[PDB]
Amino acid sequence: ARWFPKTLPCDVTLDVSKNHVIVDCTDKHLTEIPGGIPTNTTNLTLTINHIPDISPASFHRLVHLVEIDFRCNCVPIRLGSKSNMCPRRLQIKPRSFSGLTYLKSLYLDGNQLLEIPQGLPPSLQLLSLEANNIFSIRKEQLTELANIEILYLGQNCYYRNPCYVSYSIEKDAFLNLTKLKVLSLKDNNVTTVPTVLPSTLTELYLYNNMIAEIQEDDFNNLNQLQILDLSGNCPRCYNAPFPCTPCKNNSPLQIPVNAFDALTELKVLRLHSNSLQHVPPRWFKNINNLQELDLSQNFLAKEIGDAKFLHFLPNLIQLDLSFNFELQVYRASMNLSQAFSSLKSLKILRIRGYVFKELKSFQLSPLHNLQNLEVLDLGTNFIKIANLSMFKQFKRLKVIDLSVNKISPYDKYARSCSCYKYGQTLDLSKNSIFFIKSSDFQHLSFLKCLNLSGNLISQTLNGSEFQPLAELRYLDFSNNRLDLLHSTAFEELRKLEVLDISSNSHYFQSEGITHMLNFTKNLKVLQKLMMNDNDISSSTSRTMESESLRTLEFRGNHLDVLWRDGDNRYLQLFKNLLKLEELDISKNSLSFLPSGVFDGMPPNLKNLSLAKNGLKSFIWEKLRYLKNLETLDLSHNQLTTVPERLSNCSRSLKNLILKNNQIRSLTKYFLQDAFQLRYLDLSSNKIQMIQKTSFPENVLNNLKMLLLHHNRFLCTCDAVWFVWWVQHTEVTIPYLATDVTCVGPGAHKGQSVISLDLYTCEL
Amino acid sequence: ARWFPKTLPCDVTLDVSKNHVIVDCTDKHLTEIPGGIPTNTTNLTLTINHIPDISPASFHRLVHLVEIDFRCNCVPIRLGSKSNMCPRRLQIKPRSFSGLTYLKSLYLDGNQLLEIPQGLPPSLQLLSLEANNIFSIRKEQLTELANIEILYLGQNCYYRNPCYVSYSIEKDAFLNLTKLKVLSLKDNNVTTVPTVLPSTLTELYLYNNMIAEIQEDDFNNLNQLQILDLSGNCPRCYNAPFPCTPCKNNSPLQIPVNAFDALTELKVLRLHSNSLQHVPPRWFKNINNLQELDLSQNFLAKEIGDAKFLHFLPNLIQLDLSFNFELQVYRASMNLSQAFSSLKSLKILRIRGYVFKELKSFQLSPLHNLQNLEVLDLGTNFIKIANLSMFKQFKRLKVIDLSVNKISPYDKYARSCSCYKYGQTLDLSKNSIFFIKSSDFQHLSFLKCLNLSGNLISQTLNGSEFQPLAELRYLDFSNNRLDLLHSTAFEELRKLEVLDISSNSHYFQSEGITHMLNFTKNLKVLQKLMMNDNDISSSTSRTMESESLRTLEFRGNHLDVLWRDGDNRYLQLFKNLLKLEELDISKNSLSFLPSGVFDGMPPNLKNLSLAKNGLKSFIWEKLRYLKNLETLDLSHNQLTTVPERLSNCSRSLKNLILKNNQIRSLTKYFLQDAFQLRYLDLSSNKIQMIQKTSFPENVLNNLKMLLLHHNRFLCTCDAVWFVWWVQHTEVTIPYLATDVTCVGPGAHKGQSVISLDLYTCEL
Ligand SMILES: CCOc1nc(C)c2nc(-c3cncc(F)c3)n(Cc3ccc(CN4C[C@@H]5C[C@H]4CN5C)cc3)c2n1
Ligand SMILES: CCOc1nc(C)c2nc(-c3cncc(F)c3)n(Cc3ccc(CN4C[C@@H]5C[C@H]4CN5C)cc3)c2n1
Repeated sequence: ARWFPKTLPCDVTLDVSKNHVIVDCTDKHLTEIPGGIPTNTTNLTLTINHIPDISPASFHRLVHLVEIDFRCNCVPIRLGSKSNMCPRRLQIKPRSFSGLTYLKSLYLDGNQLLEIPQGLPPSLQLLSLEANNIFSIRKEQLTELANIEILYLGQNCYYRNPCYVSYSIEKDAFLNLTKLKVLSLKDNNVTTVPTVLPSTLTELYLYNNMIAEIQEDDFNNLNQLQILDLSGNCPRCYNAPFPCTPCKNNSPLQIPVNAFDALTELKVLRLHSNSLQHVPPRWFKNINNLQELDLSQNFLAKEIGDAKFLHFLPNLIQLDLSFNFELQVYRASMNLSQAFSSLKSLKILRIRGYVFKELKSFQLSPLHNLQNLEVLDLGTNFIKIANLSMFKQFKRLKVIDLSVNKISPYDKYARSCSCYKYGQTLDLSKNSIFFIKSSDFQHLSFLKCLNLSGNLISQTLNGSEFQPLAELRYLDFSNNRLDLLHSTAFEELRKLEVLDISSNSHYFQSEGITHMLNFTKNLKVLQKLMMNDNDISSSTSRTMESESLRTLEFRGNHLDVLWRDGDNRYLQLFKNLLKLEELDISKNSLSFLPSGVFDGMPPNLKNLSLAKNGLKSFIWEKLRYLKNLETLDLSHNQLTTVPERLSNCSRSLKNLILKNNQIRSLTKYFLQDAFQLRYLDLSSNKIQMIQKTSFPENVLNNLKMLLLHHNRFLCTCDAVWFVWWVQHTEVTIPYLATDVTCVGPGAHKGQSVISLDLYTCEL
Repeated sequence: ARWFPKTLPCDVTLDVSKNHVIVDCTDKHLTEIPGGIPTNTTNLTLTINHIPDISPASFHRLVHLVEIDFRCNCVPIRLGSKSNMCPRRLQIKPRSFSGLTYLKSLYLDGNQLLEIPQGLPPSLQLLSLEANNIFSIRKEQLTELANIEILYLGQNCYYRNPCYVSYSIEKDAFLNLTKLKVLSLKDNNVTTVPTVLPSTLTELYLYNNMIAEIQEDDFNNLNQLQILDLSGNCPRCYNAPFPCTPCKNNSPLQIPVNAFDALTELKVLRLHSNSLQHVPPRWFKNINNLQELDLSQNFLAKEIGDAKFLHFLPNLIQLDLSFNFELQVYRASMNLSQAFSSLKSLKILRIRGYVFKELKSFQLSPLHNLQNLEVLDLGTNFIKIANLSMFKQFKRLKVIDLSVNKISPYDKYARSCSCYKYGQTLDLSKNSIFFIKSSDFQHLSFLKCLNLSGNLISQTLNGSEFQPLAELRYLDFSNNRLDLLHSTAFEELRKLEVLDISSNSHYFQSEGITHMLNFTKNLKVLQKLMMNDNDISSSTSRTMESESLRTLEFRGNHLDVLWRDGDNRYLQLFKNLLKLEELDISKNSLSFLPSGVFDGMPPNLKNLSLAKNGLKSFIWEKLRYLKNLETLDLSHNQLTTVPERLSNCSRSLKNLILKNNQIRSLTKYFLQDAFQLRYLDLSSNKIQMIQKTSFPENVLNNLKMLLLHHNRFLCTCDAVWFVWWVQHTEVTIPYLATDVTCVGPGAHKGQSVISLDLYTCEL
């Protein structure tokens, strides 16, 4: 099979057309760059680790490197897991990167470097220096980066990682980086925008700084700029869960009217959390092509009423206007201006946090003609009165989000080291609807999904509540109180395809009342039924029935009492679900499967899930009754023994998952003749030795994956074939270097199974 | 000390004036009535157990018995813990009670008896037969009870314990029990009221039966009747979490107008859950003195608007009218009749579940002159708009309960086997108040308590919100989101004495923002501060200060980080609370107390609580710094060793609590010279042997209590003095017969320490 046992503890990828060889040691706790790295590599990854420093010998022989990823090898005080200390920062020797003529990108984020490393090659196009302790930028240290294109100098001075002085940037330190395109100076205690900036900028991220004023000659040359993030300078700090220093006298970021003049190619402009009170239309005079405009967390609740500046944004695609309420004001209505009708190309419109009382009909009348409008977000407004029949006018929409309301009948780019596919959606999750009348959902026939999760509705549905929802294809009814007393529940939902009644545990917990679990017979096109976490322990109906159900999730219920000893009533509880192909009876406290349930399983079953149950002994010779099973999932159980011969058990099994089980050693003919299998998982067990007789490469040659890590191989010389095969076969076994370790004997504890070579075995 | 080692495994009580001797074997798993019971006993208790049967030899010699309690020795199928089976029911021999000439009361509940036991003495005045399988009553088996006074025949046929036939009662089976006073026929599948009943009845409990009609000659002779419970016959069954069978055609219990005619001494009348739609004033024509009237769970929402029948109840004290809503009706207002003003003596008025929308001013105008009215319950109504200033008219009240609303800016006698003390209360718990304005609480100066728990208010209080609450003495602010950024929070609450800001964990969890924990300095009369479960891990303020605080509950926070290693900042966090006398720093993840915190404790501290922390080693020689401690509480910790000499440690300790600790044996001079101690608790430990040298009776003679059960005494002959003292001293040691057992050696496993006599020790 192989004569090249490669002990390199990091993965390798080969895309010979891309001419790329990617060797990634991510989260591998190495104390040094290993030897034997191929000279063929292009991308190298050395993130969270314990590497002490760099040296010219680090990348000595590697000329074909285009990418080095050295992120966060000594995390700052508050920015990383403080179970892993470095004794001090990283140190980079002189001429530590010059020998990399083909280098193009380099990530040194989170490494407590105090100044920018020098000697980098001129071919470098990217450079990430975030979460470091560089709080001073001078021209002479940027002399070497005259060809750079991406420069991430963020998170160098802020509350998670402080430096106690404002960012200093000397005059025109960035000017002669003529190829510079992206510059992210976020979270750097910067006090002024660093003029003069290169004219070839396309993205400038100055957000979360202490910039209080903008000068008129500040964005004066950037005419190829497309993104401008000025978010969080002079923030809105009330009730902020993070340390934030507002401006003086509660002032908004002072931007002159003629500041966005030279910006003509501007496409994104984020002014989130600027304590803004007005937004002049003169800002948007020259920016013709603005697409996205963030204006959250300001004091614009009075501007949203006027909002003159929207007549200048005819190409606007997004408009975030969330969280602009005035403290201690609970408005009776939303006051959107008539200037919202000039947003011809608008698609998304989030106005959460406008806190107000009643959503009436004609308050959204400006939006009655935005033909491209799709999302209409109105969560977290504490609305109380809202006639849902007023959305017979927003039919062409795609989401009508009305979550956390009360209706009744910092750094989101911090790279630390559903219903919508079905059509129109009405999200009424987490409102205060305590019962369902059919007349409420009148005029909402077009609805293809309805989320009612979290309303805590206590109701015995008798098949009349959702009558006008004629086209409904998805219904989320989780986290409610459903009384399944009638089998005619959900009967008028004729086109329904998904039904979620999970976490409706209240009445299913009760003992003695009826639970008509055959309510699915009348649902002709239902494809998926989620009813997990319902504590279903009893059922008046002896069977479930549906000629179309294909998925059933039944996890977090009580099937041990339904399948109690001597109780043959609910043995064929699923047998009549004919098209069913994926059962998820997991976390059902099942301590043993009563012999006979497998004869009462649907015929076309394909993907079974028995995870986290408590299975003390799951018989296998009954698998033959499932002549279509492919994805048996028994992870996180308490089995002890494996089948005698997986050939004799199932003739179609291909996805066994015995993760986190209690197995101590497999059989002598385990995978004997069982060719059809294509995936297996014995991770996190107590298995000790695995011989050859049960693992013929006749079978192994086709296994796409196989996991045996975190278990208890005692790696003595009883396992010579184990050694030779595990470090000389090409069966994929992930983490073959770090987590599948050896328990013994003694001096060979903590050994790798790939680092195994017992020479004195046949001496 | 003693020469009478009494091995009786049940407690004894002696009230020589009452001439009572009470021996109670409650929950003692005895398989037979033990021998040696004193002939002096009066009351005997033999509840939940495994007694097989009775016999004339059971109470052979006991003539002075007045009470036998034989409850639930074989619980029904669903009515008891099904970890304890009887093989079959109890059996009572003939003449099993006749020899008890002085017997007066006998409780045979839950014993699966099929008919009433015969031969009982004529002196019997009480008889409890609930949860049995007697579903037939005949006169000849009641011939013997001609002097009984209390007869509890309840729970003999219902859903928890069925019998599959209606209760049969032959004609006049009860008539010639001339002394009968209380008769409870509840939960018996009774179909008709059992005429003819003895004329000396004062309490008739017929509730939770299948009685559909009342006849006019049914309560025809009972003129000394005072309580009449007809609740749950023809129930209101919608969304009922228990199996209930409604009547036919959804009819109310059919009571004729002239049915409560002979009832003249009626004082309580419960008609809860009768599906009633009208309540005629002719029912209440003759019952002049009705005090309490239950009418919950009916269909009276239209009668509450008319409620003519209230003109006939001028002595009514209580009126429950809860849960009378009509399904799928959300009323705009509450419609109380003007006939609520005729309830001159009314005190309590619960109208929960009237589900309606807005509580306006003049809707409670009938109640504006009920001078004795104290409680006014309006929870669970889903009210949305309610000006709290309209309660400047209900000042004379005592509770104004407005919980689970949405305001913004079966068998409750099933005997199975706060703010109000402070004055006026406004309960606004679990409403939808998301911020506090001072103008909301205007006109509520009279309020002596305010519950705002569960409103999830996110607010930075700067000392102006509760301005009109001038007299407030209690404030519950638990389960909210409090931002302790200012020390002037709660500053205008001048008379405040209790403050609950527990479970306000949101902003205290955040790291980096200020937490002014010295906000208590400005609170001059504050006596108690509860701030548990706040996850307080940091504090901008180095101390807490109050010249009046006497209780402080600080449990479920993070003091391990406040008292971190080398961090001497928050060592004196409490030292300035001068009058403090009870600290509750428990469940604070404290793994060790940094030496020096005891020097920073308040001087007058009296009752300290370090339970469920994680203490690995709690030093004792530092207790001397607390020269007023009396109630050290170290339960549920992980200590190992006890102090060398509790005399040298504290000179005022009297309530040590080391429950559930990890102790393996005390010292040789543990309580040496430590006379002042009066209570001790070493239950649930791993202690093995306790010698005499450390336990002198010079000290033991005064100990009011001492607990050492559920620990690991290996009861070999190394402990001769342990044996003699533990079964020959009169130091109280509870459960000295059942749970303080012996681990060895071998044949002496599971032994009692009172059943210990190793004769061959000094042979
Ligand atoms: C004196 C106080 O007067 C007052 N007045 C009015 C009208 C309020 N409305 C709310 C409210 C509550 N929850 C959701 C809401 F949208 C609003 N609060 C409380 C509040 C205020 C600010 C933040 C700050 N958060 C960080 C942000 C922005 C916001 C949510 N994002 C995470 C959280 C909570 C209000 N407080
Ligand atoms: C087609 C349904 O139409 C409808 N119409 C209206 C106006 C309702 N109001 C509520 C409601 C919800 N929660 C609290 C409430 F006071 C009312 N429900 C739901 C409901 C109804 C009955 C019960 C039965 N419970 C046993 C009892 C009595 C009640 C509480 N006690 C434990 C629980 C829940 C409503 N359902």
